[PDB]
Order: sequence, then structure tokens, then C-alpha cells
Amino acid sequence: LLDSGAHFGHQTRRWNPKMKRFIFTDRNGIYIIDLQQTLTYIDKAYEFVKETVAHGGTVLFVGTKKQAQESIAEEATRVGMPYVNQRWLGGMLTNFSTVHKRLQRLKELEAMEQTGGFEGRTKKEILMLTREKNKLERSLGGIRDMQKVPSAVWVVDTNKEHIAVGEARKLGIPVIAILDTNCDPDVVDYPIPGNDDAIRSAALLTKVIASAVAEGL
RNA sequence: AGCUCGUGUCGUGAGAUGUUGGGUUAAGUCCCGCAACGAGCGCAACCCUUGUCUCAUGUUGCCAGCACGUUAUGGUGGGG
Repeated sequence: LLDSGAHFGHQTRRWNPKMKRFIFTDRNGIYIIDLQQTLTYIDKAYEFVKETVAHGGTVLFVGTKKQAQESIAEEATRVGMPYVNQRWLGGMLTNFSTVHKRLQRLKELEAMEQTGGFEGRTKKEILMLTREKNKLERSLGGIRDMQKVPSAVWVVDTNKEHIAVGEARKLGIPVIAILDTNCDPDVVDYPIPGNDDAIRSAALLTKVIASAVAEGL
């Protein structure tokens, strides 16, 4: 993980005092996250993913920054797991019943596509239904799979997606987050300190969780 | 072209957000964003009339091609 730069962080300016525990040193104006804590935390995150998926649980993959979008998307597709990549509608978890209606519309609309209802109405209407189709499918890619609720939530760069962490906290589901040197440790249960600005560093974390769930599945 | 609601979120509370920002339109019309996701009444469309053409259509309506006309003209037989 050192090859990717899991020791990299943010500037000393943008740092958070509550991050001093796992700070190793500061070079060239950036903080170096100590990797020993990263290992002794990722093992715990691994065992937790194992014990939750093996006991009939699920985790929801959270990532929105373009550095870790395709990585999490492909990982979830290869493990068949709920995930969000494009944008998080504020209230996926709290307004679960409300956002289920969007999925029901997607399903009934795919049924309409199968039955071919594209000429029984005006051209403007069918064009608008096609626009709604692609809009709802791009906005909801890994969402057609949550029946009840996510049992755990895995996020990358919690500062960017703070609404997701706030929601998951509100409903109390555990959050597993890789926290950078600017991050907040009190909101995450299972930190895995390390860089989230690098595509490679964030990707190889998703692989680790992928392996944990895959053998846990 | 605006007025609201359900759930969510923020606030002790009155309330706020959605409905704000950039662009665009006749328009809260639409797009991109966005702690909001949707919905309703509005906007728009569906209705009438008008402008073009096709099929059907010949009376009390036309008369182009034929006949009778008396001036008084489709007036009359007939003709689409």
C-alpha cells in the first residue's frame, strides 16, 4: 500500500488536531500518516466485514470523488454489492421508503421498455420517458439491490460525503472510513488512515474490502 | 407565473430548505448544479375557428364541355 502513497495526506495547514494520534511526521509541508496504524486498523475492518457479511449482512459502498468512482463501481459489480458513485441524494438512508418509489418506477419503466410502449403516445411524451429512464438509471446505479437497509457503510474521503456519514450515524449503522489527515476521527467507528486523493491508494483499499466481503460471501 | 403539500434535514421557536445558484424560455419551461427526494394546483397540450392539400360529395349550391333558351338571367334540360 506504500507504493500507492497511503502515507500521503494533506497540507499541514488543512490538518485536524484530532488527527495527531496517527500522524507520523511532516515533510515538505504535508503530514505523513503512519502505516502501522493503517495495518492494525485494516485487519480489524477486514474481520468486521467478514463477520457482518458472513452473518447475513450487507455493506454499502460510498464514493463520489472522481478519484475513486470507477474503482468502487467495478468492485461492487464484481462482488454484487450496493454502491453509490455519481451523487448521493441527501436522504437515501433516512428517506428509504420515499426513495424506494424511484426504484419501483425504474422497474415498471423497464417493463414498459420491454413491452414497447413507445408509439402509443406523442413523441414529446416518449422522449421525456426515455430521458427519465436514463436519468434515473444513472442517478441510481447500485440502488436496485437494497431490500431493507444497509447493515454497514464503507466510505472514502468522508469530508466530501459528510451527508452520507451523517445519515449512517443517525440510523446508527456502523461506518468504515479511510480518514485523511484533514478528517474527523470521532464520526467514524473503524478508521483506516491513509491517503484518499490518489486513485491507486483509494483503489487498493476497495480491493481489500472486496476480498473481505468476497470470501465472506 | 406564481401558490403549496408529504417524507427528510436544520432551528429552543416562529420558521427555513425543496422554490435558492449558472444558463434558457412566453412560462416554477427546461438543463446543469444543489440536504434534499417527490407530488399537487397552475404553465403547456388536449377543444373551437382560421390559413394548404387529399378522399367522399351534388341540392335549394357550381356550371367547364353539350342541347333548349329570349332577353332576363344557370333561365331551362343536363354535367363532378
